[PDB]
Amino acid sequence: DTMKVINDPIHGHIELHPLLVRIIDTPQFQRLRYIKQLGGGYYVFPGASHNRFEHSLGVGYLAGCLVHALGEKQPELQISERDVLCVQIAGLCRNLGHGPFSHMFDGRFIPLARPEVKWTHEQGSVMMFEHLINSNGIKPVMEQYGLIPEEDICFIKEQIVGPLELWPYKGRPENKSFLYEIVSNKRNGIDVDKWDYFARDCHHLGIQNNFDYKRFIKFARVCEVDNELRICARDKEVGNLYDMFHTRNSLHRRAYQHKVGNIIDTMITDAFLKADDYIEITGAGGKKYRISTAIDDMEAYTKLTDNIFLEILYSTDPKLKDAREILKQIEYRNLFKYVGETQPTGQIKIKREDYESLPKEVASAKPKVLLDVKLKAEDFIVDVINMDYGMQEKNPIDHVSFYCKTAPNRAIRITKNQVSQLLPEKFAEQLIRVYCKKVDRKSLYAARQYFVQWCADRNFTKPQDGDVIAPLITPQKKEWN
Amino acid sequence: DTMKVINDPIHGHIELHPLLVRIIDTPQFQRLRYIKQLGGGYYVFPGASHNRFEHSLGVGYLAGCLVHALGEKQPELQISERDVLCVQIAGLCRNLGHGPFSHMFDGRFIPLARPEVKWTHEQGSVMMFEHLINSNGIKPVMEQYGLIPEEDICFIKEQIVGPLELWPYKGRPENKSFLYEIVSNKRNGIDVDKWDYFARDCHHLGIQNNFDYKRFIKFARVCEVDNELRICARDKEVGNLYDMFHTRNSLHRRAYQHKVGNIIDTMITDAFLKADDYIEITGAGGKKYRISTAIDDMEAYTKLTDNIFLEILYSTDPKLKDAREILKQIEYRNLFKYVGETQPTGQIKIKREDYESLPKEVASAKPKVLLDVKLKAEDFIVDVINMDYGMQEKNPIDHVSFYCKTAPNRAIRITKNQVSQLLPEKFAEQLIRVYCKKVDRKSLYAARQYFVQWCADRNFTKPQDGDVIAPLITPQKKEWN
Amino acid sequence: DTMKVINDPIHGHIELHPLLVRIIDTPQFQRLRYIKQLGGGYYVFPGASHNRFEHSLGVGYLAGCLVHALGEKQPELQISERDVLCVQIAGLCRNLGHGPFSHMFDGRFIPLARPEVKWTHEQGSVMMFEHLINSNGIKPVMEQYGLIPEEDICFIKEQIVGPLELWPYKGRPENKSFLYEIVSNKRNGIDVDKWDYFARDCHHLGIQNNFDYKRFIKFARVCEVDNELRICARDKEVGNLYDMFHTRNSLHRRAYQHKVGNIIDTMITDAFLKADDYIEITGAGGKKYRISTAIDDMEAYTKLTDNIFLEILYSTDPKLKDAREILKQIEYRNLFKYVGETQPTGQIKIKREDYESLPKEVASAKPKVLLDVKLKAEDFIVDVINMDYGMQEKNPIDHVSFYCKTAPNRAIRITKNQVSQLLPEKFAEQLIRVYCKKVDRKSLYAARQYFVQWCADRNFTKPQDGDVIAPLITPQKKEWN
Amino acid sequence: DTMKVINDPIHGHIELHPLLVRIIDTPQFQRLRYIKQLGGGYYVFPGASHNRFEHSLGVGYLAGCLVHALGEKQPELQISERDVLCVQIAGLCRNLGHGPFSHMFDGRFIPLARPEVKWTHEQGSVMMFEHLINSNGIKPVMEQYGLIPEEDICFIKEQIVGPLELWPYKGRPENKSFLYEIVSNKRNGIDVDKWDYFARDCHHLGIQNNFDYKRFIKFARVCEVDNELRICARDKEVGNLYDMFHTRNSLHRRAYQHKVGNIIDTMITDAFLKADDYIEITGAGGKKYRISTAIDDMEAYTKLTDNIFLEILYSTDPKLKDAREILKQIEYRNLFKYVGETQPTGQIKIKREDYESLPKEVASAKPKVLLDVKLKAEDFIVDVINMDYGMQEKNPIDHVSFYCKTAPNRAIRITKNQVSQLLPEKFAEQLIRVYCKKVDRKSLYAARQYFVQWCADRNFTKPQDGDVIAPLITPQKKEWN
Ligand SMILES: Nc1ncnc2c1ncn2[C@H]1C[C@H](O)[C@@H](COP(=O)(O)OP(=O)(O)OP(=O)(O)O)O1
Ligand SMILES: Nc1ncnc2c1ncn2[C@H]1C[C@H](O)[C@@H](COP(=O)(O)OP(=O)(O)OP(=O)(O)O)O1
Ligand SMILES: Nc1ncnc2c1ncn2[C@H]1C[C@H](O)[C@@H](COP(=O)(O)OP(=O)(O)OP(=O)(O)O)O1
Ligand SMILES: Nc1ncnc2c1ncn2[C@H]1C[C@H](O)[C@@H](COP(=O)(O)OP(=O)(O)OP(=O)(O)O)O1
Ligand SMILES: [Mg+2]
Ligand SMILES: [Mg+2]
Ligand SMILES: [Mg+2]
Ligand SMILES: [Mg+2]
Repeated sequence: DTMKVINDPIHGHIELHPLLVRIIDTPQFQRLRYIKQLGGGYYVFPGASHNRFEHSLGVGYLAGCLVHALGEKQPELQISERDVLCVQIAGLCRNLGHGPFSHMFDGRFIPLARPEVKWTHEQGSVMMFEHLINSNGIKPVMEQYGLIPEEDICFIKEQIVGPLELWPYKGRPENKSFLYEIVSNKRNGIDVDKWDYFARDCHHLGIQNNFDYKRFIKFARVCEVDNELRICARDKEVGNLYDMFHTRNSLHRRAYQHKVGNIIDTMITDAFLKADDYIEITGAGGKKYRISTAIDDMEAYTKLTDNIFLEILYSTDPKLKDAREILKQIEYRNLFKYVGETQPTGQIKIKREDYESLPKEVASAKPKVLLDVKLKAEDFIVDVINMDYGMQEKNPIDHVSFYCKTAPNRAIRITKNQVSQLLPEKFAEQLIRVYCKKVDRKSLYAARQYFVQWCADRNFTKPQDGDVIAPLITPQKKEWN
Repeated sequence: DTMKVINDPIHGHIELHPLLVRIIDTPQFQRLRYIKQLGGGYYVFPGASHNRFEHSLGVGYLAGCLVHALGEKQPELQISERDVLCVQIAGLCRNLGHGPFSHMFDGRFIPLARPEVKWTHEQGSVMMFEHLINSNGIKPVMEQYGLIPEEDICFIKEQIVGPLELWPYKGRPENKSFLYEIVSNKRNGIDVDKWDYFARDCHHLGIQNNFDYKRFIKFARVCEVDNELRICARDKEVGNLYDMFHTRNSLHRRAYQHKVGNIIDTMITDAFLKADDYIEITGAGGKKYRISTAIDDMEAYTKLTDNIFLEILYSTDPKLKDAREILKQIEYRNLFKYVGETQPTGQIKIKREDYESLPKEVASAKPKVLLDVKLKAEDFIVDVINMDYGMQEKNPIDHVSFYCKTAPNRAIRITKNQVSQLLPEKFAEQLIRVYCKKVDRKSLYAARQYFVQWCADRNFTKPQDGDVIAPLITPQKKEWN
Repeated sequence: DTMKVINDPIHGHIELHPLLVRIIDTPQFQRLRYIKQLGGGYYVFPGASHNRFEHSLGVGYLAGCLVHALGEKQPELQISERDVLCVQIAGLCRNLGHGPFSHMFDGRFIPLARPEVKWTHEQGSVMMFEHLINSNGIKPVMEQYGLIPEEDICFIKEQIVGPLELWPYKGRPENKSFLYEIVSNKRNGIDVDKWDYFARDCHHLGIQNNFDYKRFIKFARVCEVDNELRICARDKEVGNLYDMFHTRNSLHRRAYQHKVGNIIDTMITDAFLKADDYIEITGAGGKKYRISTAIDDMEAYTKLTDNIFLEILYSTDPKLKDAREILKQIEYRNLFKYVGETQPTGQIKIKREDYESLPKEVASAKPKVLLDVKLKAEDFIVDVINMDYGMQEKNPIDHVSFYCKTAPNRAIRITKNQVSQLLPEKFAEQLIRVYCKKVDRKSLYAARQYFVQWCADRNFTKPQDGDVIAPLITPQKKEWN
Repeated sequence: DTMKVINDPIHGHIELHPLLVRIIDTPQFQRLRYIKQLGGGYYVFPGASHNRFEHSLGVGYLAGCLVHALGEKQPELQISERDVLCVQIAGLCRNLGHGPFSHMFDGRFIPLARPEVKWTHEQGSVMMFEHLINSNGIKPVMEQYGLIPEEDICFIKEQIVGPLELWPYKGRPENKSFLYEIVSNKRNGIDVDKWDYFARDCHHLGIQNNFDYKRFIKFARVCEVDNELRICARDKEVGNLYDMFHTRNSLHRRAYQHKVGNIIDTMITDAFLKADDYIEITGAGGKKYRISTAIDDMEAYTKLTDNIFLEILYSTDPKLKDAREILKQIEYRNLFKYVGETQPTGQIKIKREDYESLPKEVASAKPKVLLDVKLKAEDFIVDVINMDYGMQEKNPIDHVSFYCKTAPNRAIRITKNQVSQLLPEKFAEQLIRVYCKKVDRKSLYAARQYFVQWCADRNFTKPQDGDVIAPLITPQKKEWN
């Protein structure tokens, strides 16, 4: 009937139009209350107990903020209330597709359990959105508030995942192009989703966010770039933009890719793999689904949350023992041991199809050290992490358009060399982490010897503690000394 | 085994002694990750996703800080490393006894499901602590780090629950009396648990804390009080102490007793009550327990967490339908409708044995106004809330000892009239919230009529919106104008 | 001449219309950079380095926020861009009249240097506003942006000071009465000026503000209260409002009325008094003024800031010696010693005319103890402090209009007992601080004896440290023991 | 003479040993209350009202924190209470040398006024410190607390300015080498002074700090390196350390070197030059000094603060006409107009001896464009800014020693390529800002043509707005297209 205000620790009092309220008060949306934003990160950062629900509320709020700001500052854009509401709904709903422990599910679990499939949290979000609309009678409420369900549901979906397939969009015409740069910016990655998680994740982790989104919004404009309307930033702000991405990198280095967080996500993925044949999830029309197939039926996926973890933990079934055990070793803090980190040298790169051959390589290394144990390939875990500014090797700032103070409607480009000599020369790199499943003293020592020798063989960078953990090995490599 | 550092958003970097680490990494302790601090409050304040785990870490840390401060400022107290460790353990382990959704369980569920039982989260914390120790072989680790298990375990439990059985404590003699004022203050309720939940709940709820625990600790001393050594505060701080309780009251007014938060706790409690016969929880041996009898076997209670919500939510069994449905309504935001709040006048209390009878009274009122429907007692929920300063009718500051700059070893008392004329004249009051389970507009109108007629009948305070919700009744009461 | 944006630590990025900018970039306004918000409080709280300038920007910002909110919510109020700019301007300029060290000047120095006159900071702000406008050619700029300066300048001045003197305002008609409730609220004291200083002062003091003005703004409406259009709060906000004033009180108890801060403001006031004959302030036509007479000429007052403090401190003129030495003592932290605090009892009220006679009364005590040295009226400082909720003995909440969810246009009233029984009985009280200019040990012992006896004879409250600093005098009362 | 507690918004309740209080409560130290930390920054960031005084308290506090942490974790270092006091004093007093508006004085004014001398705020701090010591009789107090003034005064000065000229320090022997890395780190610039200004400047500016000093402290140790005990950081903190210097750089980009802030500092500097002949500051033996010579007499320097600005602004002296006017043009916000920024390309670098020639080069540029007027050399201001990681062209992390989990007492080194490929390739650069003193539109258009052309001739980087403010010049340069 009427609008609701919600108090958020990050954004303060957020105003929710009744349509948005109808959307969030559904099993499909409330589901996000039971999915950790950072998953295994909670087991390293105890403040990171926040869930995808609150983050979703924040994203919808900020999307509303940005579209409103653009509207008030440039009434010649013809932004309407329909537009604002659709942008807000896309903002609210672009996290609907995340599975248990967030990045754990689409990052590790699904690629292993369903490698024949190409699955993304985006597509999950489109499917869940469809299922929410259809299961909850949302369309007549949309029509009741001035929306046109065909066009606008199309628009929302396109905001979430991109062209559902010349102007490639059917949800909105060319003159409203800029609207697709708010929720998920596929042009340069600068969107309100990032802003919310910067602020929220920082608030919960105990790290401080250094990026000011309100300032960005206040300096944002729509300008014409190559016969298309885009969101441009003031020239002055280029530095801030670089810093924004630097911040993202920082957050990944400190929190999101923390080695123990990662190994915990790994162990949970392993347990889920071992439980997949024995856990059942009741989907549409009584049908039974498993963890790995819940994504085929949205009624089932609706009921796939962090809960499973606990179901495996509290299970009495013998067939779940293995699974139940791995989780139990997480509770006792008996985790796989971190052996080290290294990087490839030069423009050398490691391709994904080769990842699987890596633990065999490590165990196949021959350190000239006397060892009482010999470890095998399956005693090693090798996590390959690609760190980049969101556009592979590309500088995302090269894909931002700027406007100057004398001519607010004339878009310009700014090159890196126009800003600072202290900026990165590369915008992508790989980090290689090696762990050992054997956790006792001797096994760990051996694992370090194998690891450093393997780094030396592949001409990788010298591990930071190399001289300490493998003093009989590091002198061999002239390039290291 | 060496110490570990944990980054907490509230307290920053927290140092954990290896014995504490050993205690934390148990299923009995890690269980607290799956119990929300404010339970139903999360469904009103989406920032409040925090659990009992992180709060527990905070309490342990704060206990450590206070004891260390006391020790270093006053070396004559013979505070030992053993003492510091035991106080830290007490702080860490005093939330182990909480149930699903915390307050909902000891405050609402257990009293209704087992009226004869006398359950407290303190007792549960003691039992769960015993269970942790004996299940994880902590005793030898304790003696490895210099504790004597038989005395120090007693000390810890006494810190949590009070005297198990003229000096009543067996863990420490009178000259260490002050040590029992740190983790759970039975004398005046000024303890580190409060400080942690003020800061933490405020950080998560998005409402802000005005109390400064660090200042308090800075000015904390131990002084002789009536044969005992007791923690005393600098005189100047008296105003800050009253304010502390004020803050507590405030936090209860805005968040913990939010009418809607409370009604959701109520709906969940009702759902658990209707699910109690059908949810089985395996304990020691394989003996099955219920949600309501889990508190009799710690191996089962270890597995009793917020998960039971989702269990009930995800169930399919017809026997669970009623319990499932309720939860589902919560998801759809079909909550019982708030009719209004009122208070009794004079020295007139609603005893507790009188609670159940209240809904009958509301339905028995005669509002001489045409009604589309008649309402019965089962259509009403009457929630009676006791707001106080933690010592019933008493003023806890009267039970605080102070010291002065000129003679910092002399305990004194400070009265209310010595502080301010603007303090509360009373320290305990009752709030009466009335809800109607019937949600339609007719039923709700009627419910407002019954409610205001009821308030008039027993000379309760006029509902704030009385003249607007029931204009045909309020004029019958001349003291309401 | 475009909009400017200023980054504020409290409110983030504030937008400033070119008219506001033009007003701000004048010496009359920039003057505020050189006056401390809390004056001598900076000498107790090193974080309180903030000046009236930033506070002013904040007040203007918040005034804009509130008008914009009201207008966007209720378009039928006919709030014009003109109204918005005028409210903003009044927000910006209502601190123009503050003197050196703010409160020190109008509340201590001026009433002692010019006892004949009634000077307030409001009046100073209207005169300074007039001077700013007239000396900077603002009127045609006001006209350039659609203002009509006769009635609009009248309106701004009225917002600052009240009716210039049935509807007494000439700037805006009765139907816009609510506009007068934003910058300086004469009805209940709830205005945006308070909100800014709560947040700003807390930010700098190292104390946290627990009041949420954004929430209040979000719940504010305009309703008809006795043929008058007035700002009204949502009913359930009532608690927060009590808390608002509570916070004000605590802020005064913890910082603004800090005893050492007050004694430092007293010593500075004294030094200014001893320098008043010798300092020359140049005004219009080259006429010279003193510190106490600069208020008579806005050109001179424009150059009357905290600068004076240093001019005295750095001076070599022997005429200034006395003054100078006082300040030097402050630098050496040789302050008058704090003797103690006490309050009147029953229905006793310390009248202002009596304030002068109190040092004699104290010195005219007769304790009956050993005494080395006798003290005189000269040696004593008696500071009487009036602590209230902004309306003397009245409850400001009784002068707030509320509205209920069910009928947002229908304004109602709410009594204290409709809220809580833990709220204050009285809403005004007096505090009595005694200091001694003789700082040695024997003299201080003396002063303490004198003081306690004086509390006994005038039936005052026993000072908190009574039993320790004067154990030979406390048993003589009765109601103290 | 007891210990004091000060509430600081950044660090909370800081405690101060009475010797520290003795040093603090002097005109020499208290003088810092009247010198703004960021100077002209206040005129761009209104939150930046904070002074050198509170910063100094912060630095002393942090210095004590770090030396205490090291001592507590590593007893074998034999850190004495006396060491702690000396480090706290050095931390407290290392800002004594600062002049009016801080950086404005030592970075701009003195270089222009006194080109024949080499002045630094460090040298000034040592001088001011000696003056403080001698003027306030602190040597006997130092002795009262177990300090040995001959050794310890030298030690403190050495911490402030370096060796007063194998082991070149007289204050402490090699085995206390680490003690010189706390207050002013000449080895790599990682010190507690930076930490405090990071946190404090961020708190006041309204931009957020992402560096965690507490974390660094928790992970710091002392290890042997090249025959001396130095402060080593844990290996895994290397990223954080790089980020520390990024933060610093960022703070300079956004705030400290804000183009308007810098131009305001430049105008104030010019005013001071034009006022230097006429302002008198009386020092020792009533001897008068100029602003430019006050550094030659500590008694005079003690009275050289921000006050001078006001002294110039409030003057009536005809001789101070030209100075006063300039400051007045600051108040009316008639500042020099920012023409633009550029950088040198490649290895090319501008030596300071050439700075004065830069305005000439710009006016002597020949843009092939129509100019309505013609600008000369003195119509241009050219500001050259060196941005570095504090060690000119060197990577400071290459001068950081690290330690590993597995061998805490073994010091190691970590190279840039062992950390990341996304780090800076360069560690110093130059920014060149150009402003125009003539503010009219024609002059300014011309100034842009001149500036851009100058950039082209010098092979400088293209100004970010080049294609807009100078459409005719920019497409003539090949290196830009
Ligand atoms: N006193 C408070 N201070 C700050 N936040 C609050 C306070 N009370 C409630 N909140 C939060 C909780 C919610 O997230 C959000 C809105 O709740 P609330 O204002 O109480 O609406 P409501 O639905 O409970 O009442 P109603 O339906 O009668 O308007 O604000
Ligand atoms: N860069 C960071 N900044 C702030 N907090 C961090 C950072 N990295 C990790 N944390 C947090 C997460 C943990 O709660 C706590 C400890 O993490 P960490 O220092 O990495 O210990 P660790 O156990 O992973 O490594 P190790 O065993 O080698 O000491 O600090
Ligand atoms: N990177 C930044 N982050 C946060 N605040 C900033 C930043 N840069 C400047 N500010 C602040 C300082 C001012 O208070 C306010 C406006 O400064 P700024 O955006 O630089 O406008 P400006 O007047 O200096 O340039 P212009 O006239 O070209 O717009 O924002
Ligand atoms: N209630 C308060 N809350 C927070 N900070 C406070 C409060 N009162 C004072 N402060 C601050 C101001 C000072 O910087 C610091 C110390 O003040 P305070 O404790 O009152 O010492 P004091 O010197 O005035 O009294 P005393 O000498 O009797 O101990 O704490
Ligand atoms: Mg408690
Ligand atoms: Mg501007
Ligand atoms: Mg006021
Ligand atoms: Mg330095």
